[PDB]
Amino acid sequence: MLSFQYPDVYRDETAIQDYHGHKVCDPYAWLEDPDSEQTKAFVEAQNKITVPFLEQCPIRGLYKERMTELYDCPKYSCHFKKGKRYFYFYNTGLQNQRVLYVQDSLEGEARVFLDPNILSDDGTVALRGYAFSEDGEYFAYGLSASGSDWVTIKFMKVDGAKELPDVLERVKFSCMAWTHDGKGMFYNAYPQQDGKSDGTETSTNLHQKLYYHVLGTDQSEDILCAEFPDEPKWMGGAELSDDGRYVLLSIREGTDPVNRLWYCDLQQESNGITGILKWVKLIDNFEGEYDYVTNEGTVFTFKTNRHSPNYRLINIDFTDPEESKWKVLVPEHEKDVLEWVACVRSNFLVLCYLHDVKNTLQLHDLATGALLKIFPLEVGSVVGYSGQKKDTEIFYQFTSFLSPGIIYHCDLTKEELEPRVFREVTCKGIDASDYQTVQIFYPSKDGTKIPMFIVHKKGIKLDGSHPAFLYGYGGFNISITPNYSVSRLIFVRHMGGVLAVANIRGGGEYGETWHKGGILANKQNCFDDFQCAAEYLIKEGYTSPKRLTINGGSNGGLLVATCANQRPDLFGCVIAQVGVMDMLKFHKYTIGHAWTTDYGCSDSKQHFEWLIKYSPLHNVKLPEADDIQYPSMLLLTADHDDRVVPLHSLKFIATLQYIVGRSRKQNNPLLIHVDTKAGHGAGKPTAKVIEEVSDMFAFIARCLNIDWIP
Repeated sequence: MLSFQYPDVYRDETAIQDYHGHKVCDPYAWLEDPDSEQTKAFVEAQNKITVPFLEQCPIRGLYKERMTELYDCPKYSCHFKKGKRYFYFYNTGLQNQRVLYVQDSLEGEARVFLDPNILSDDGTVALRGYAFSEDGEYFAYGLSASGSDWVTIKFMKVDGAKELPDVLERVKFSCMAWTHDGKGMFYNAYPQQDGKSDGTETSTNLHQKLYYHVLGTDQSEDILCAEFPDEPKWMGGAELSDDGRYVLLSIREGTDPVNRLWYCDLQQESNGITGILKWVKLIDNFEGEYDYVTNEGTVFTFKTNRHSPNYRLINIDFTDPEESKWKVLVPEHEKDVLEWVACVRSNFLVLCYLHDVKNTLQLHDLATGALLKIFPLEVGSVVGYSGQKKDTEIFYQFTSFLSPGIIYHCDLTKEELEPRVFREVTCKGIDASDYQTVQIFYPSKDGTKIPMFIVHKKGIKLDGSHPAFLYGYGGFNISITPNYSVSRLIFVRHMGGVLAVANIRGGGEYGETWHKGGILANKQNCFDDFQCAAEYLIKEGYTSPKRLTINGGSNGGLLVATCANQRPDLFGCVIAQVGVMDMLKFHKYTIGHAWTTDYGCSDSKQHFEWLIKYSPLHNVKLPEADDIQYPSMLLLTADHDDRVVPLHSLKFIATLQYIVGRSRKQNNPLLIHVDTKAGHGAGKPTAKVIEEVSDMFAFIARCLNIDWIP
């Protein structure tokens, strides 16, 4: 099987660091410099062995072609209305980037408004964030190059789609909000830094500031409105109130669902926006999340987790703000998580709930919180929604494992609110008739029942003979809900596979207590939950260790790398995308300092003791048992991933190849592919997406020796 040899990779045996009396060697520390010839030569040598391995077998071509055929189907996003026009995103199917269209009415001719495809030859310039002026006549949009988190904000006049001279640089993790006078727009930017700012650098991002740009001026004239010079990690996101009277500032430090909430009454600014605003520090701590829904005068409605881990809606009156005075508008449910809330047609609230990892959508009265209407939905997820305060209608989009998607529309001016199918695209995709989705709850190591979705062909024999693809994430309060994936359905249909998604702790599926159950000292719970999911699939006869693949991206890449270290006997195949591998150093690079609320930080002796036990980079160990080797492993990363710097996967693969790959009993491949002109994932062109997943399933196919099923 293995007719290549791993590259010789220099070990710096002097690279030794003391962590609270514990010595740690880091012989591949030099891979932390993305600009060096050594690092670039390392990447080239790795790609040189991985690429022929993935492309040798005809099944890659078979998968790629089938995927291309199936993607070649027109896809619409949700409509939304802005000012007097309707907008939606559209892709004929294989366009590298989806295109923004505009029409004057719902039944009128649409035309191209913004087409990012014309901004590059290869589709690697992507739309990242946008904001219309309050009247919908002006348009700000972020552009990212090569998948980087770095953004350039450009501007258009909507009528005639006219490009304006205004350009904003050094924008990253920025909210964009226009004042209702139409004068200019708030946004975030970072101060000048040494070296590159194009996504290839590892430089930490600190001292994010809030600025206001007056339309028609140079960025150098922009007003500084808030900064936190004594708190370099703080990030302030601005948002105008629905009536245009208040700027709200949500200050975050880390990724926990908590924020400070300050406000500026813009009518109280002597001479407009001319400097640091008169911030009133309504919530001046990080004990809870306060997510603005709407206001009526000084009565502000927020979604909160303050003493309510499943979330609820409260009203805070700015003229009587003490916590004892807050009114609970919509109380917390015992089990169901309030995911999000929008205000539409003045006095309606749209609440989206998560009930056992499935969405329900409800309409409530703003004045009382009373339930008015349940929007009927099949089992799955709501993944698009539009409808703001002055709108008299909503669109929302439904998706699931076996359903390609339906966009609904509801006219909220009608006495009886019957929603209707607005759009469904009917292509001859995979026939889902012979497949089903089941939800089971399996016991973890500590007895906790964990949800898992299983997608498979009806009436399969549970004899352990099927290839299985087990997906997890497990962190940052993210819920992994049903989602249509062409790539996974090809695995099911043409590779005879079983798909599984485990809703392990760390996620938000059962609210903040689910999240806390999988972070910090309890991070091991995530790994136990996921290994227990694998054991469930095997024990129930869905699959066998040698037929089982696990996959995760980002925090999920960490998940699968750890499970490979901890239970190599349990998996045949492991695909870790853009994973955090160095748990001792992650905080030093770009935005990694923000994840310490989930992971902890190695500067603390306590935290170090948790991290060292699971840090994938520090736990690569040849299995003791003579009959156990590491599973086949593929790491996927990219050279402009400045979310999770590629040095994570670089050092980890060098480590796998030295510690395990050198052993004569290791015959399973341990490989990395580093893509170019790509980043963490968002805005990746369709062409690169197809390349990547074709690589993944080709890797699976040949390591399991699977026949394509026509």
